[PDB]
Amino acid sequence: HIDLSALNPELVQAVQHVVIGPSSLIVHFNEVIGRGHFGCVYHGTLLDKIHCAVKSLNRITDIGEVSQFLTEGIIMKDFSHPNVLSLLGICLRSEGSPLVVLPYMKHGDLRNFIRNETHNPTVKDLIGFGLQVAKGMKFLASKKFVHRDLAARNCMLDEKFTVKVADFGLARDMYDKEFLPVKWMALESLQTQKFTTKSDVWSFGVLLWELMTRGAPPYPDFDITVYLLQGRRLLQPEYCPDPLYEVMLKCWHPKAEMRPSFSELVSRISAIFSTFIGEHYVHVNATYVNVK
Ligand SMILES: Cn1cc(-c2ccc3ncc(Cc4ccc5ncccc5c4)n3n2)cn1
Ligand SMILES: [Cl-]
Repeated sequence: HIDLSALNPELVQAVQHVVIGPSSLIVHFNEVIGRGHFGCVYHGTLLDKIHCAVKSLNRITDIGEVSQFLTEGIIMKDFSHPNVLSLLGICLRSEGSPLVVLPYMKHGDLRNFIRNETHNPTVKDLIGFGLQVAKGMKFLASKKFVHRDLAARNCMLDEKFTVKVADFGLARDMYDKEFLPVKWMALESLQTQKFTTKSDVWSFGVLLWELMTRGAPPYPDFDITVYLLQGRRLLQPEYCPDPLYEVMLKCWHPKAEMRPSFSELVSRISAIFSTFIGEHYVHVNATYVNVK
């Protein structure tokens, strides 16, 4: 129960491009499509008929938090890019938690998509997914935004097989109940708890490994820092081309400043991608099946 009459009119006029009126939105509360600690995600219907994903944000319980929440909406909507999950808007209710309106992702998270045995990806498709992720991250890094939780489970896939870097802003949550994401963290971040775009480049190398293994868990077989400092990295996936594994190794350079930028990753990966024609099918590794 948020006292909405208290909201500042001048601020209301400023948040207008992010505000979705309650009469324009239908939330199917009986249809759970996502679950996180900060709220459930439901099938939604937005008018002027558009399919959407609606998150009920449990953190916002008072009018004093609404102004800041609406500003997080402005910042998040300005992160508009073909390869980044784009906020459609926010729905402020007089009864119940505020609603975060996101585009519906037909194929869900990228990790479950690649893991699904009814899908037949080629080396080109998987590299294409990595390239799209690199493109969304190039945009985010250009805005000085540090993801800190880049992984295949945190990227989404739409009806056109377009990858959207997600899990940020108002949509930030732990959507994988099995889970901090140490196996995706750079050596310096595990040690100093500090994150940068260079540490997102390390996570991206791990995401490339997830793509090539079709969603295998990284490091299957517990202190990751000590494991890495023995002089170890993830093995080359069976279907991973040599130049892409060389790119992975560059992403995991011990010196953060020596890691490629996301601009260099888009460039290098676009070249590798271009050499493929979609004739090499990527299969699941027998030693990775059911490992969780
Ligand atoms: C295993 N797993 C991962 C997620 C995930 C990851 C990142 C992210 N950023 C915003 C959202 C919420 C969302 C957005 C669109 C959806 N479309 C269709 C279906 C669910 C949707 C959920 N997520 N969800 C959910 N389950
Ligand atoms: Cl191919």
